[PDB]
This record gives sequence, structure tokens and C-alpha cells, in this order.
Amino acid sequence: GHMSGEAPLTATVDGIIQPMLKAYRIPGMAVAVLKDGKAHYFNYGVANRESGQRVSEQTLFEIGSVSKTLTATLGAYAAVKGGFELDDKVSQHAPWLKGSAFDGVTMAELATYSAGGLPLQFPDEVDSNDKMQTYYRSWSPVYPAGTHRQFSNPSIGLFGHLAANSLGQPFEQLMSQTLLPKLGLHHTYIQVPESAMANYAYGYSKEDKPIRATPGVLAAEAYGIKTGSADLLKFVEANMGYQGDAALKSAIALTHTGFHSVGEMTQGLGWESYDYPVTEQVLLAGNSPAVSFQANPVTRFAVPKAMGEQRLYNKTGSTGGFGAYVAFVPARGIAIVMLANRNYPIEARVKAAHAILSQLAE
Ligand SMILES: [Zn+2]
Ligand SMILES: [Zn+2]
Ligand SMILES: [Zn+2]
Ligand SMILES: [Zn+2]
Ligand SMILES: [Zn+2]
Repeated sequence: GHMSGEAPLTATVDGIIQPMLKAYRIPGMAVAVLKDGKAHYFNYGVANRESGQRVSEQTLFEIGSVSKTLTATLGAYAAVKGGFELDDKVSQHAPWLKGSAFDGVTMAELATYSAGGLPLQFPDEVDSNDKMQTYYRSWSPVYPAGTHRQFSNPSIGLFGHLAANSLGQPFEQLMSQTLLPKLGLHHTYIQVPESAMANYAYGYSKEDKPIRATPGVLAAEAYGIKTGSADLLKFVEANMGYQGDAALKSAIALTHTGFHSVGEMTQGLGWESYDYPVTEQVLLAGNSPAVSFQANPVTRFAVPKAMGEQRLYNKTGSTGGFGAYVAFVPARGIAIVMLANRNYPIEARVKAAHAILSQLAE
């Protein structure tokens, strides 16, 4: 329908989400939406299949690459506070990288996966800081800087790591002691403390075994975050219109800058954005493997550009046992967060989210 109100919103959300849980055998999902800036919460199923613990808005889910939006915000915050400038060469912020290829890569290129073909993951044996440093120092670019986007955990991971170091604090400390408290996120973690473990969902693998995230070099930066729908929606609210800390406001704003595009998807810091309104087909294409699995030449921007409020900003994320999606449209006052403890297809996430956002826009 094209009617608004509480009744049609529930009919739509329940009607979209429930069949999807069944189709993909998703044990639990927490959903939260914004309509005209007002929040609505929908919880389904269980966080722990063994115990029967029900999902709530406080259940912690792994959000995979959605973590990169927080990593990017931390990076932006460091930039605002004077740790670095986006056009600085990476090696200006890493002495051990002087003389390497990172003499010719900018901090922005690193953050936006356009440094020149840094891979999706580190090679298998690169699993200590010393080995990581050797890896980057030795790395040889596949493409000229700024020309190709290849989604890469080593890329944005190094950006986060160096951004935090530019303020003289480790990444996890800056995140837990400053960024999350300033955003007012009090139940969001990289390392989940004992006191919060009771709310931590289990993920469920393709083999249907309970699983949680793998530790790793730069895992904090790449996929470190555990959070529930209520905290994640508050982070989304901060991205809709934030009035408070000027520095944090500036940092958030900087994550809405566009640097290049692949098709109709424009890459920012963390967030990837589209026109709004946008068709389901376009949103599916921009979130397809051909854009995330693979290297693509980019449509370059002459200069980075503030993308503004009339955009759909989004990010997908997954781990072995979890599947997350977040999208928001600042000008329209609408948003969706969908957190599940199964890694179910991105196409389904996008189709559900598009249907729900269409109803929220009424
Ligand atoms: Zn309508
Ligand atoms: Zn409601
Ligand atoms: Zn090792
Ligand atoms: Zn370091
Ligand atoms: Zn707190």
C-alpha cells in the first residue's frame, strides 16, 4: 500500500522478514528502522539455538564489514583532530613504510580500497605484526593508485591502524575509550567483556555449527564490531543529522564524502552510497560480488565531493556465522538495520531492505 502509519509498517516488516527467516533457516534477527526520525524495533527468533535465548535489541551480533563504517569514522575523527590529511602519502604516517610503494598511495586511497590492488585478505602466513609490516613493505602495486577499487581488508585495516597511531593510541583503545563513548554507544564492543557475554549471539555456519569470529591481524579494524540493533541504529541516527561534538560532527560528515564510483555505487569512507530514490536492481548490482569480490576500474572524481543528504548510504557485512545490512537516507529520515546470526545471501538482505525502505518513505 501507499498508506503510512504503524499498522502498515508492521505488516510490511513482519511480512518481509518472517518468510526470509524460514527460507534461509536464520535462527534469529534483530531489525530496527527509522521513519521520520522515530525508531521502531522488531525481533525474531533466537540468539542461541541451543538455549533458546530470544533475540532482542540488546543481542550482540557480529556485523562483519559494517565494522568498517566505524573504522572509517575513527579514521575521519583522527583526520579532523590533525593526525593526518587525506591526501598525505601513507608512508608519511608509517616510518617503516618509507621507501615502499606506500610513498605513492594516499591515506584516502587506502581507506577507499584504491591503493592499487591490495588483496581481499592477507596471505595465509601474514598473521603477526612483524609479518604484516614486511608484507606491506614488500607489496608491489597491481594498478596505478586511484584507478581501481578492490575491496580489501589489508587496505582499510592499515588505514584504521595508522589513523589511530596518528593520535598516539592503539585502534581498540581509541574506539572503546573515545569514539564509542562520544557516539553514545555503550553496548558496542570489539572485545566483548564478560559482563556482556550473556547477550552475545552465536553465529551459525553453512554446516549449521555455532561459530564466532576469527581473530586476526587487523581484525579489529576490518570486522571487529559486535553490537545490537539499538546501538547500531543510534550510530545510524548520528549519520542522519548530528548535533553535538563539532569534531565528531565533522568526522561523520567526512564519511559522506565520495571519492570515486563503480557503476552507480559511490565509495566513501566506510559507507557506500547511491542516489535516492534508487531501484532495487541498482542496489543489487552495487552490492553484487562483481563489485565486492573483484577489482573494478573506477570512475574517478576530479576531487572528493560531499555527497549530501539525498543519498542512500549502505554497508553489508558478514562473518562465518552472521549477516548484517544497514542503509539510511538522511534527507528522507528513513533507515534500516538488519542483524542476523546466519550468513544468508546479500541479494535477500537488499531485497528485504529495499521493500521496507519503500514503505518507510510513505
Ligand atoms: Zn507510494
Ligand atoms: Zn512502531
Ligand atoms: Zn604466524
Ligand atoms: Zn603499527
Ligand atoms: Zn559507554
